[PDB]
Amino acid sequence: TRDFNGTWEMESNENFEGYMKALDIDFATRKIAVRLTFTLVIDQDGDNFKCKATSTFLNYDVDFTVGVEFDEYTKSLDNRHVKALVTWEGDVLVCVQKGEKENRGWKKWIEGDKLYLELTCGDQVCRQVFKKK
Ligand SMILES: *C/C=C\c1cc2ccc(N(CC)CC)cc2oc1=O
Repeated sequence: TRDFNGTWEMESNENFEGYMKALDIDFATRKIAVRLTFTLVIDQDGDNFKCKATSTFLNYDVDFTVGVEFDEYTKSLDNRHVKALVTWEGDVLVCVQKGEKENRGWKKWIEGDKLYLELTCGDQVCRQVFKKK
Protein backbone atom coordinates (compact mmCIF):
# COMPACT_ATOMS: atom_id res chain seq x y z
CA THR A 1 0.00 0.00 0.00
CA ARG A 2 1.21 3.49 -0.95
CA ASP A 3 -1.00 5.35 1.57
CA PHE A 4 0.88 6.91 4.50
CA ASN A 5 -1.98 9.09 5.76
CA GLY A 6 -2.59 9.57 9.45
CA THR A 7 -1.11 10.21 12.86
CA TRP A 8 1.74 7.86 13.70
CA GLU A 9 3.02 7.13 17.21
CA MET A 10 6.64 6.09 17.61
CA GLU A 11 7.08 2.54 18.92
CA SER A 12 10.79 1.91 18.25
CA ASN A 13 13.83 4.04 17.44
CA GLU A 14 17.19 2.47 16.57
CA ASN A 15 20.51 4.32 16.05
CA PHE A 16 19.12 7.85 16.01
CA GLU A 17 22.38 8.81 17.72
CA GLY A 18 24.51 7.56 14.84
CA TYR A 19 22.35 9.42 12.34
CA MET A 20 22.49 12.71 14.22
CA LYS A 21 26.25 12.47 14.68
CA ALA A 22 26.66 11.83 10.96
CA LEU A 23 24.87 15.20 10.59
CA ASP A 24 27.38 16.72 13.03
CA ILE A 25 24.61 17.73 15.44
CA ASP A 26 26.10 19.35 18.52
CA PHE A 27 26.46 17.41 21.75
CA ALA A 28 23.95 19.17 24.01
CA THR A 29 21.30 18.99 21.29
CA ARG A 30 22.15 15.38 20.42
CA LYS A 31 21.81 13.74 23.69
CA ILE A 32 18.61 15.52 24.56
CA ALA A 33 17.23 14.40 21.17
CA VAL A 34 18.24 10.73 21.44
CA ARG A 35 15.94 10.41 24.46
CA LEU A 36 12.87 11.66 22.65
CA THR A 37 9.87 9.86 21.18
CA PHE A 38 8.41 11.29 17.99
CA THR A 39 4.90 11.58 16.55
CA LEU A 40 4.32 11.94 12.79
CA VAL A 41 1.31 13.60 11.20
CA ILE A 42 1.19 13.03 7.47
CA ASP A 43 -1.26 14.40 4.91
CA GLN A 44 -1.00 12.67 1.52
CA ASP A 45 -3.12 13.50 -1.53
CA GLY A 46 -1.73 11.99 -4.72
CA ASP A 47 1.76 13.33 -5.13
CA ASN A 48 1.34 16.06 -2.56
CA PHE A 49 2.73 15.35 0.88
CA LYS A 50 3.08 17.27 4.06
CA CYS A 51 5.24 16.12 7.08
CA LYS A 52 5.17 17.20 10.46
CA ALA A 53 7.24 15.34 12.98
CA THR A 54 6.94 16.41 16.57
CA SER A 55 8.64 15.94 19.89
CA THR A 56 9.27 18.02 22.97
CA PHE A 57 12.54 19.36 21.70
CA LEU A 58 13.01 18.75 18.03
CA ASN A 59 10.41 19.35 15.38
CA TYR A 60 10.62 18.96 11.64
CA ASP A 61 8.21 19.98 8.88
CA VAL A 62 8.52 19.26 5.18
CA ASP A 63 6.13 19.68 2.27
CA PHE A 64 6.88 18.15 -1.11
CA THR A 65 5.45 16.80 -4.34
CA VAL A 66 6.56 13.31 -5.38
CA GLY A 67 8.73 13.49 -8.51
CA VAL A 68 9.45 17.25 -8.20
CA GLU A 69 12.90 18.34 -7.05
CA PHE A 70 12.96 20.92 -4.30
CA ASP A 71 15.49 22.85 -2.23
CA GLU A 72 15.51 22.08 1.48
CA TYR A 73 17.14 24.03 4.27
CA THR A 74 17.42 21.73 7.26
CA LYS A 75 17.29 24.58 9.76
CA SER A 76 15.81 22.44 12.48
CA LEU A 77 18.56 19.85 12.22
CA ASP A 78 22.00 20.55 10.83
CA ASN A 79 21.29 23.86 9.13
CA ARG A 80 22.41 22.82 5.64
CA HIS A 81 21.07 23.27 2.11
CA VAL A 82 20.26 20.16 0.06
CA LYS A 83 18.49 19.39 -3.22
CA ALA A 84 15.77 16.92 -2.25
CA LEU A 85 13.76 14.52 -4.40
CA VAL A 86 11.12 12.01 -3.30
CA THR A 87 10.16 9.14 -5.62
CA TRP A 88 8.56 5.70 -5.52
CA GLU A 89 10.49 2.41 -5.67
CA GLY A 90 7.57 0.01 -5.76
CA ASP A 91 5.65 0.78 -2.56
CA VAL A 92 8.68 2.35 -0.81
CA LEU A 93 8.88 6.15 -0.70
CA VAL A 94 12.48 7.20 -1.25
CA CYS A 95 14.10 10.58 -0.61
CA VAL A 96 17.55 11.60 -1.80
CA GLN A 97 19.00 14.81 -0.38
CA LYS A 98 21.88 15.78 -2.67
CA GLY A 99 24.30 17.89 -0.64
CA GLU A 100 27.56 17.82 1.20
CA LYS A 101 26.85 14.48 2.81
CA GLU A 102 26.94 11.20 0.97
CA ASN A 103 24.00 8.82 1.08
CA ARG A 104 21.73 11.29 2.82
CA GLY A 105 18.04 10.67 2.70
CA TRP A 106 15.28 8.43 3.93
CA LYS A 107 12.98 5.59 2.82
CA LYS A 108 9.67 4.41 3.76
CA TRP A 109 7.15 2.00 3.81
CA ILE A 110 4.16 0.47 5.49
CA GLU A 111 4.43 -3.03 6.79
CA GLY A 112 0.89 -4.05 7.73
CA ASP A 113 -0.53 -1.36 10.04
CA LYS A 114 2.92 -0.03 10.83
CA LEU A 115 5.04 2.68 9.31
CA TYR A 116 8.74 2.27 8.89
CA LEU A 117 11.12 5.15 8.40
CA GLU A 118 14.76 4.69 7.60
CA LEU A 119 17.07 7.68 7.90
CA THR A 120 20.47 7.54 6.31
CA CYS A 121 23.57 9.69 6.24
CA GLY A 122 27.04 8.49 5.41
CA ASP A 123 27.39 4.94 6.68
CA GLN A 124 24.77 5.45 9.41
CA VAL A 125 21.21 4.15 9.26
CA CYS A 126 18.52 4.91 11.82
CA ARG A 127 15.32 2.85 11.77
CA GLN A 128 12.09 4.12 13.29
CA VAL A 129 8.76 2.27 13.59
CA PHE A 130 5.38 3.94 14.20
CA LYS A 131 1.87 2.63 14.83
CA LYS A 132 -1.19 4.26 13.30
CA LYS A 133 -2.89 6.28 16.03
C1 LIG B 1 7.63 10.35 5.31
C2 LIG B 1 6.87 11.37 5.45
C3 LIG B 1 7.47 12.75 5.54
C4 LIG B 1 8.05 12.95 6.94
C5 LIG B 1 9.39 12.94 6.70
C6 LIG B 1 10.31 13.00 7.75
C7 LIG B 1 11.69 13.02 7.56
C8 LIG B 1 12.56 13.07 8.64
C9 LIG B 1 12.11 13.11 9.98
N1 LIG B 1 13.02 13.17 11.10
C10 LIG B 1 12.54 13.17 12.49
C11 LIG B 1 13.52 12.46 13.42
C12 LIG B 1 14.47 13.22 10.89
C13 LIG B 1 15.05 14.55 11.39
C14 LIG B 1 10.70 13.09 10.16
C15 LIG B 1 9.82 13.03 9.07
O1 LIG B 1 8.50 13.01 9.27
C16 LIG B 1 7.62 13.00 8.27
O2 LIG B 1 6.44 12.96 8.54
